[PDB]
Amino acid sequence: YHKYKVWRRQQMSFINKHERTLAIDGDYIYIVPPENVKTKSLHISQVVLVKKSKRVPEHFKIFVRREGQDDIKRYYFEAVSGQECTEIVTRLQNLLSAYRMN
Amino acid sequence: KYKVWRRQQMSFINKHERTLAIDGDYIYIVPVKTKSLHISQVVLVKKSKRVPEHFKIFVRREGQDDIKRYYFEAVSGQECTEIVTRLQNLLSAYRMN
Repeated sequence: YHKYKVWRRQQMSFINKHERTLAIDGDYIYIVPPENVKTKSLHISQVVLVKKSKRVPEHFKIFVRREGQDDIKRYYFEAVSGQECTEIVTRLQNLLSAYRMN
Repeated sequence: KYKVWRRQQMSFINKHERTLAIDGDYIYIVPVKTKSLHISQVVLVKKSKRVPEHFKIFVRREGQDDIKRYYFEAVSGQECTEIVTRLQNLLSAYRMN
């Protein structure tokens, strides 16, 4: 009559949202947590893609290459609002167009 | 300066304690509410090749319903093997005897 002690294993998956500030300074983009992770300082030359989500108006992503790095870092964000999303993506798309013209 | 939220997908395994008991052709998994299986409902029971304490049991309620997949962790690789063996023996005697 041995009953065995066992654990059922259940995959959980969820999406955490961590507050940042995103600042655009000329061709630099600074992605800054308030006060533990480090601030990210990107140059427009590093951005390979920047896109407002088609499903969720408030979502956008910025993909980034760096010089000694194999992979693309893929940074997904949610803006405070659909309108702030479109502003941030447009401003970055225009900086990237301008930079790439050269 | 815009206020934005970095979205980060996080994934992990939640482990829920149960007891597993076998009585004749029935399997009881209890901590939720008690779950009872007949051996005819079991499609497959397999020990992990990577993690010796892990096993899984696949189940079909009725007829040709979609298979449901349950994953479990035992106290030890020995006890995982013992559970897997006992349930395989039962399923085999059911299919053949």
